Amino acid sequence: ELGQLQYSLDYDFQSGQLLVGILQAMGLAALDLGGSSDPYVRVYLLPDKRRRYETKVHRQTLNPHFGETFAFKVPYVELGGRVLVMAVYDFDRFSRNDAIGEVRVPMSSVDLGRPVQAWRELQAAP
Ligand SMILES: [Ca+2]
Ligand SMILES: [Ca+2]
Ligand SMILES: [Ca+2]
Repeated sequence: ELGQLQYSLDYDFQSGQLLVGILQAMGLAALDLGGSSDPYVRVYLLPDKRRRYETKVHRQTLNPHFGETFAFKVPYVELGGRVLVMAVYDFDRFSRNDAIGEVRVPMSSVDLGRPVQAWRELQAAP
């Protein structure tokens, strides 16, 4: 049980940018021995691994409220070949940050004629 993430997708057709809102997560796995996590989300639009953004870290919670929005410049015609990755991590002070899980959204599975808001279960990295 890794939890789930609520996100929004909004394609701004005038600017040619995909707006990705990271709203909140719920029921996240605890990646600290004390039974909690310090969650943040790294967001990137595959296959571009260079343009990556990270939310603020939230302290000791498995139900973080993020309220972040990032965007990626991508022509609408190319969008179906992109895969959005929202990778949820647990920030640590004394060791590497820990993967909690990720949500992968093949953009071909979304219709962005109008904006969408959805929940998806976190999965282990492939
Ligand atoms: Ca940890
Ligand atoms: Ca931690
Ligand atoms: Ca760690």
